[PDB]
Amino acid sequence: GPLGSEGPVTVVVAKNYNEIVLDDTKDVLIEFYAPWCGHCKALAPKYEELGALYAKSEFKDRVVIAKVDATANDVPDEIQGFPTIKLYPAGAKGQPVTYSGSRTVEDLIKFIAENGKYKAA
Repeated sequence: GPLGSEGPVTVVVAKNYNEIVLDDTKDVLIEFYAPWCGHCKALAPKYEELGALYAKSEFKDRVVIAKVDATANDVPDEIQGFPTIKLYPAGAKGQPVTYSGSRTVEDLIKFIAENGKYKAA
């Protein structure tokens, strides 16, 4: 497949964050991380998994799971720790659902499903 590389979840740089994540055409779940982050290492098996599910199945035209490296790229966003997760719904990108990470796929489903406007579940 042309797009079958490791990264179902759209790794968005700070360059694209305002276009991709801050897009209201779809609900975008963003994860601010660092590659050296042990917390991110616990966020990755959910992110690329759920992200796969979303960006591979019926949601790949809908909610996009995305993530930006908050320490490689200088984000104009707000960090409420070192990493942060923020759901920018397609309708309430002005009041994202700020999170630090539940470390689970379950919560992610529930996340864009309750927090998302599309209710992606």
